[PDB]
Amino acid sequence: MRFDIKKVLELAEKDFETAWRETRALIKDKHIDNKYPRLKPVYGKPHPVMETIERLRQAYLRMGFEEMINPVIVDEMEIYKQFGPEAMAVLDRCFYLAGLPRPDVGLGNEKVEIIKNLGIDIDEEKKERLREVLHLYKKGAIDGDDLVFEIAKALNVSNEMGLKVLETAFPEFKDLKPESTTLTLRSHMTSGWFITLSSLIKKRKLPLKLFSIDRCFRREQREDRSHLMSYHSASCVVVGEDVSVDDGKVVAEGLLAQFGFTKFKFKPDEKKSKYYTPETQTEVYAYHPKLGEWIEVATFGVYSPIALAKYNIDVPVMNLGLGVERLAMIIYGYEDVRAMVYPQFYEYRLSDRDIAGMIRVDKVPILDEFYNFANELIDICIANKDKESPCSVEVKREFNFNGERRVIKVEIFENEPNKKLLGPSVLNEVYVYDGNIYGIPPTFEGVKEQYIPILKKAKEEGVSTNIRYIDGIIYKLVAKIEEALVSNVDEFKFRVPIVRSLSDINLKIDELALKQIMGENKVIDVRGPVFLNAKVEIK
Amino acid sequence: MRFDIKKVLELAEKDFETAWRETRALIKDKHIDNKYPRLKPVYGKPHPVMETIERLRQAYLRMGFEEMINPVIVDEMEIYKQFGPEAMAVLDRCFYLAGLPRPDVGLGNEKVEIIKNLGIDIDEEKKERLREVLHLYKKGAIDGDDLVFEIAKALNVSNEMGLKVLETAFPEFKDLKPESTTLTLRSHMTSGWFITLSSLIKKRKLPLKLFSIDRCFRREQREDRSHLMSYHSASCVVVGEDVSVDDGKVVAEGLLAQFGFTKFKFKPDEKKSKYYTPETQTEVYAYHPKLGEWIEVATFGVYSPIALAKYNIDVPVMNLGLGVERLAMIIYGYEDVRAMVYPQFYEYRLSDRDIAGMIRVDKVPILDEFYNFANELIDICIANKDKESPCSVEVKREFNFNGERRVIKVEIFENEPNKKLLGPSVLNEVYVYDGNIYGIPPTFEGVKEQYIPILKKAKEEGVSTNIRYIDGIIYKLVAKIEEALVSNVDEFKFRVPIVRSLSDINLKIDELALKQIMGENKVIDVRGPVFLNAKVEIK
Amino acid sequence: MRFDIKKVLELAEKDFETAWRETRALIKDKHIDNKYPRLKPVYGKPHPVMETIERLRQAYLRMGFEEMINPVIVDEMEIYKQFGPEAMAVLDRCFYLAGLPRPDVGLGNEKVEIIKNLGIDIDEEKKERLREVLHLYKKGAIDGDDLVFEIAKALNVSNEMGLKVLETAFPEFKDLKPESTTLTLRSHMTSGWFITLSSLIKKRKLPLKLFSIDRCFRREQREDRSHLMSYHSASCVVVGEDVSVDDGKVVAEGLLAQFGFTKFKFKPDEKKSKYYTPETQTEVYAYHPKLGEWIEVATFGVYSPIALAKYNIDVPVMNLGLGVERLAMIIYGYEDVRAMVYPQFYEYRLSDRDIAGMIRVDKVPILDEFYNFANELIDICIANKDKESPCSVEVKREFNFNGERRVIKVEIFENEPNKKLLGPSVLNEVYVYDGNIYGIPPTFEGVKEQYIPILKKAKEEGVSTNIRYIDGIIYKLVAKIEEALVSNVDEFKFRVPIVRSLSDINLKIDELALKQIMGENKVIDVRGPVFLNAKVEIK
Ligand SMILES: Nc1ncnc2c1ncn2[C@@H]1O[C@H](COP(=O)(O)OP(=O)(O)OP(=O)(O)O)[C@@H](O)[C@H]1O
Ligand SMILES: Nc1ncnc2c1ncn2[C@@H]1O[C@H](COP(=O)(O)OP(=O)(O)OP(=O)(O)O)[C@@H](O)[C@H]1O
Ligand SMILES: Nc1ncnc2c1ncn2[C@@H]1O[C@H](COP(=O)(O)OP(=O)(O)OP(=O)(O)O)[C@@H](O)[C@H]1O
Repeated sequence: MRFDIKKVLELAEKDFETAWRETRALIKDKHIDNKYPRLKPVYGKPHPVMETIERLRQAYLRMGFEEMINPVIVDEMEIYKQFGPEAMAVLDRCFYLAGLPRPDVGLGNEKVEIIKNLGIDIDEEKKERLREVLHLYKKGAIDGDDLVFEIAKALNVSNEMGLKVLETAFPEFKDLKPESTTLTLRSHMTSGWFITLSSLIKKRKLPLKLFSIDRCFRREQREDRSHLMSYHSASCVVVGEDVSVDDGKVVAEGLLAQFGFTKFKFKPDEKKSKYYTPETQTEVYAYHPKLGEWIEVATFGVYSPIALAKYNIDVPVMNLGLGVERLAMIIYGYEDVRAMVYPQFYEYRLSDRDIAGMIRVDKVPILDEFYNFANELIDICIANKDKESPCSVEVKREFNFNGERRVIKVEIFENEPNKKLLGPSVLNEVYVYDGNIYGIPPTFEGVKEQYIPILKKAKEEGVSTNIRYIDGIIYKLVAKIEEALVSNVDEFKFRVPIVRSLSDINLKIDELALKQIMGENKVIDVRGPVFLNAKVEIK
Repeated sequence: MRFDIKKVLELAEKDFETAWRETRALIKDKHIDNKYPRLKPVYGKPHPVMETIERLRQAYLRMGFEEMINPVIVDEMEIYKQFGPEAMAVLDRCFYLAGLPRPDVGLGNEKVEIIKNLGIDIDEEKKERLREVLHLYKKGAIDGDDLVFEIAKALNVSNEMGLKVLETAFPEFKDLKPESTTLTLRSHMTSGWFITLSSLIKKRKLPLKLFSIDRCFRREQREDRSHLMSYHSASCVVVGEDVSVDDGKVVAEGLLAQFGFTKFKFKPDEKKSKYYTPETQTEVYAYHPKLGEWIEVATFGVYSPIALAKYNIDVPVMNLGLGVERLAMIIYGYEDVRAMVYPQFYEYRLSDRDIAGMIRVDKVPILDEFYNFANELIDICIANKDKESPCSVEVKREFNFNGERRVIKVEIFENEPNKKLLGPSVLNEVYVYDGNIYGIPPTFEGVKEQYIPILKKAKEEGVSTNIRYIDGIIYKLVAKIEEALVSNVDEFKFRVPIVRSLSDINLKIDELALKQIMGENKVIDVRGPVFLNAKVEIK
Repeated sequence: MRFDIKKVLELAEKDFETAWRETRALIKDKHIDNKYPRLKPVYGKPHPVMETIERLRQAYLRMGFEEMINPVIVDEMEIYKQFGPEAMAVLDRCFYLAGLPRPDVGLGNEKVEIIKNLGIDIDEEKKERLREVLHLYKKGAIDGDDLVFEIAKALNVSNEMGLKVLETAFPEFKDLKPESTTLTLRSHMTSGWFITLSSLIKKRKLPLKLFSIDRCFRREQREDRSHLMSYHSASCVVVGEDVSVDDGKVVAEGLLAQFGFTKFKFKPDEKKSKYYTPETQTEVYAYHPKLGEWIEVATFGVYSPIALAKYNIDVPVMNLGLGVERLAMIIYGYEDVRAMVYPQFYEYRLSDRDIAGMIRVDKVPILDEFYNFANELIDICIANKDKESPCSVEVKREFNFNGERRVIKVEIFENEPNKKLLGPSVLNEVYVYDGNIYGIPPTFEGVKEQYIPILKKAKEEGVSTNIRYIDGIIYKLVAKIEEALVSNVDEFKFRVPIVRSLSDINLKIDELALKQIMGENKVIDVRGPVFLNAKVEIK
């Protein structure tokens, strides 16, 4: 359990130094299962696009901007107001919203028969209750969520039978086709900004500095290295009598400065979109190092007095919109938005450490007694690994299991002469380097010489499992002692000659790590002569 | 400018205390324009829904959850996979995505004539360049953004003439009607979670704890006190062999605990939506104090082995989705999501302080010389406000304007006997309380007695402008001296008898504050006898 | 073992509804150990003072202020520079810094003797090596950290014996007494601001807005509800040719506004500390609702031209310092800073939920087989609890343990007439309410009527363990079957007459929760007649 405070204090007062040294034994090492690097840290991991969104919220807030949420869904005529006649072309880029009608369907008599053939007992009453539920669904008074519930309730059947009725008796529901409206999703924040400002200016003291960082949707040819069907705009508007394009320049500098950028460039936007005053629509470029090229991070301009007029705004307004995903690409060094935004549809490679922590000890003794017995036994072997043969090393110990004592005589030996007790590889340690697994000896005596610079490099740069051959071997041995005791076996022999695989030293690897090791076509080279012979007797 | 370090140090070393007291004069008070409360703080203001989103990101991250972004747009068949046959009803709630076709239109000859009648010179070459631009637009190779540019480029005309051509020659663009697809917007995070997990499970080590806080869209009957067409889901999934509904209970407790909630309640969801294992769909309620009632903050459950199977997932998965806007309503005490999310479409009331800072001094002298002259003059009047009449107070001072000196004799007097120099109201101070503006005297001597408890309360609880009648009056007087000097006027009289309005003491109020003061039907009661007579001579 | 995707898809495709209902069995319930509320959420918990510090950094950053770190340690003469002669009094509140000298000690034969008697073999060489280590320590070239190491290294002894030599041969090290210096810890940020500003003004463009939120130290008579020896100042300075107190007023308003405060008060500071221009030192008050009284959150003023002059600053400077702990007290509703700041030295009460999650099931079967057997058995009893006596319920089941079959006949009975199989309390459920534990029946027939409103209240407001008597009872029974099999026992009887304690239904409570249950003088009332007789035979 825990340790004796009194005994520790007394031992320490007799002689502090001995006590400090000796008292280390009161601190147990962890179960082999849970030693580093098999012990992994757990922490929450943010998404780059969303951390960039928060950092942008704060870059705007720290410039005095007031945070807003604008309408997402806007009528097409809003886009005609802002873009003018150009909207008959620009509206190609916007998603229209469409939706299913309600079905007008009735009950009886063929349907009544279907429902009866389902095993349902229907009154006239039940038939009317359901006739009403269907009416209400036609008239829009019941949600789709709720229709299985209401049917079930109507006929007094199970929920699932409600669904059964729905799909069996009324399959014409499947013939509903979505019909489009005049409503669209905003393709940039502006489509909302006008609506928000039109209502807001008259109520507020100018100048206004507003911002919103929120989703926008474009209907594009395809998705790109730098384009998605849905993106995030880090948009703002500055409203005031004296506003000009320079305000956009200053907002772009202030946003980018806070992210570390010292160099960006402005460049006229050939499009000259009509919601912007002529010759004010400006592109902002920042440098993407991994791509080598300059990338468009933002766009700004001053709204056209014509659009502003159509929204009852009589004062100039500067707009700036920065694409969150672009900035994020630069920040985190991604070269493909699709792979940055949705990394789940791509691959998750395991590092040397990841793999080193997926290498586990197979059989280990379950009982504390024998686990410690194992550790001690390991240290014993490591102490006599060089005994000159013929050798033997006995360990007799008594274990008490309630009433009965059993005495375990584990003996590990070497009959044949001119040998040593254990062999050149018993202390080999399993490393992982560059996707490879190597069981490496502490010194390269007798190692083939092409191999040595590789193993030296893995031993230097790679990640260790901190498991030696001897460790897994002995845990296997003592686990076999436990196994023996519950199996009514009094004697057995156990031997590890030349080690050829992970299995041979009682280790295994998580299948996910194997799949990669193979897939990347790398090696698991665990090998060595480890001639360990043991006999155990259980009296 | 700035002050003399040497002179200050010397004055201080002669006698520290006198020096510390006297040296206060080296610190100028601010221009009356910029004194508190006319001086307002400026800081960025977060939006409650977005601060709640960040706090939720961190509540999830602090539980070890991994942040994700899921597809927003999903095919309808995804919903059939998750919801089963019920999707023929549930899909009513989802928005379908629709979009405009490209137009197939050609050039010539009537269009060629329109273009010519526009003032454009068209070659055969220009005609072919544009015929190609229109082809490419048909074939989807030119964006809507870019079409005015390309037309303009084709015909070598101005940008705007490009647009002119577009809308005049090809108005059939306006006849494009949006045609619907099979693509929908997700109505809750699950519709994305399945897609994400289906691809992600095989690549990753279980258990997984994922989360995303992102927009969802529902097609509802109407928007409510608690329902919007677009909302934010604070969703998560826990994936593992041993996952059960209890995981949802623990996620809901852990999310709500971090926000301060000590009391929430669970309740079965009658819907029993089919993407959830039977009898696991659970509602989470938390208490909204301003509304008095319990409100639904979240929903969770365990996905159905049938849906999981249709996505190649063979291990149970718990889903929880919390509505950000609901939680926000509880947190910030709003009772109407529409008013919380989009407060720009509602009203912005001005506090007592807001109004007190929108009360400005009208005329003030522009020249430093005369501004200080004014301040001194004010203090002079405040010193002789009780001189027994007949009174007079002269102030002769010489001002130098490059070459020429002028000597200003400002005299403020009181001819008639049994009076005092100034009158009972000269030190009245303008306060704002409960939407009202009151000019209040320092003591209630002679004040009508119904009024006294009101004015006492305004003076106690209200916000002061820190402007007294005498202040605005004298700034007006000296401003008139300046005015005089540039107007070639050597003499004038200036008098303030009984004060009746803000104007009478040289103040005015920002129109936005007036509009409210009137709208709320409150008063501006600035009144008092302040009999100040002055003559000024400029020699 | 996960579930069969193919079998599921096929079952679902035969009949979706049956399959949806039936596949619930593929979602295994959690081990009783890990069911809610024993399953707790785990998340990181911020400290109120530090969370307030961060929110304050952001309130300052959002006003355009530039964040700084100022010297913490400052010479006393700095304080004389700022405070003038008043510093001969003010310096009482400041901590002086002191430190102990290096010892001058030599070796020589009396010590050499001690070291030998310690068991250490000392050469002349070792003696000289250690003589140098002691020299270098006198001359300041060895850190205290490092001295035990160096000593050991010198004598070629263990680390611990290096320490032994140190404490045994040179115990005069203990006679070192701390000598004070002229260095002090800052008692407010100002003591650093001057230093910082003195260096910074010449290098920068005015106006400057700086802020720092960092520790300050005071020597107070004692610590208060509102005073600690060390506190955090959220300080700032505004530097510019035109600053006055009004800048302090807007900074205080802007700081407090962002925290939700609409209400604060200014009040002259009687002290008129000499580092502030006369009559500018201002106190800021905010309302602490729980304390009922107004509390001092901040102080501001304009530095004295004398102090600024002694630092070569020729331009006015407004300083404001808000005490973080005060603001935190208001925000989180603490009434005692010492208890808010250092809550570990105070008490941690367990909520009802906390205690309900510390009630554990004692004995539960280890083998999956018998665990499920147990659940099945529970449901069987719950199904036959009302069988009229004489009753019996047999459950014969055969279990396979590698080679051998064993057949377990569990028989649950009631021989005596006029009774039922189980008894009125068998389905009682354990609740926690207001610090009490109650085992409560689903219905109140036969309950003494004094008790009923209490138990009704606990059942409504309290927190359930979601464990019924029958649950723990049967888990105990089957656990005993397991014990039997391992113990070579083929028959036993098992009976639960009247329930009197938690132990009687195989439950126990965590020691920490009991300590409180007792300390707070509350009850653990679980009792009921639950007459369950069972016989078990193992063939
Ligand atoms: N599909 C998209 N994905 C991500 N970000 C986008 C997308 N479309 C536009 N943006 C962002 O919005 C801003 C304005 O878009 P704009 O159309 O002006 O330039 P573009 O990159 O040529 O886009 P398009 O392909 O629509 O012409 C850009 O700075 C970019 O940051
Ligand atoms: N229109 C909406 N606006 C805001 N939040 C919503 C909206 N619809 C659903 N939510 C959130 O998603 C969760 C699940 O919605 P669910 O449909 O299960 O319940 P509901 O409130 O009855 O919605 P509905 O009206 O669609 O039936 C709720 O906790 C709520 O937080
Ligand atoms: N010991 C302290 N603990 C916590 N905060 C303090 C302490 N001393 C001062 N503060 C903070 O610093 C500001 C200035 O302190 P000041 O000494 O002017 O007032 P005070 O509360 O009377 O302090 P004291 O009584 O220690 O002189 C206060 O607003 C308070 O917020």
